[PDB]
Amino acid sequence: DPIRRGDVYLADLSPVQGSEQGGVRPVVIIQNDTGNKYSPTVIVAAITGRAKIPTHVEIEKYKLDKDSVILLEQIRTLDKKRLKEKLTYLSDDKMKEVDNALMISLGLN
Amino acid sequence: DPIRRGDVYLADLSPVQGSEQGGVRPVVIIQNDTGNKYSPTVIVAAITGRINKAKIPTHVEIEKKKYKLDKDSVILLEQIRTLDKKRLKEKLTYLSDDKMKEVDNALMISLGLNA
Repeated sequence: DPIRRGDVYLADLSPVQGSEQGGVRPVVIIQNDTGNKYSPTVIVAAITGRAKIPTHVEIEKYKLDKDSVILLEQIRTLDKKRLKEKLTYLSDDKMKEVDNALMISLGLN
Repeated sequence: DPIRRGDVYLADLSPVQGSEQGGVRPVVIIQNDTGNKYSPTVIVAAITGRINKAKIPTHVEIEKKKYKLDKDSVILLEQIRTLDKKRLKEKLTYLSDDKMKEVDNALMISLGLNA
């Protein structure tokens, strides 16, 4: 498996345009778990290889090829078919950080 | 002129896959205005023609009369994405403060946030 918020998957994000984050990489699920259970789509934030940016969350400890960063300014809705290997899932504390970054990114406060 | 949260732009979402919303269509800007000013990208939510009355927590309806829209429409806060600004075409309108509050609420729900 069931897809859950906080899970990290591999996903082919290509193709992309301009300054969009592309290439088959890791992403973290940020959609609520009702949508994750039933809907054909999920919402994710891009993760990339590694400053102090309010919309960025660092992740060391997570089965990752390198020290990475979650980009909360880089988010999108993907068909579940795009999801490949499940890698890990983030701690409750790290998800609190993601939640904070996401609020700032989307001007939610 | 500047791109502002709550603005509605016509935008090119193609190409996409499966149930991802594609096509050239209205989107609403949901990124904060610091990003909208300085960043090469914006984050938006897709808007589609209202195909049926339905009470969906992640959906927010828009009045065709109230705004400059071809049809009665609905904002899909489960269909969002980060777009290079070059994908934005014409600025169509912008949403009221009250309508934007509904959007923020639908967005909190969609993204499993609560406050």
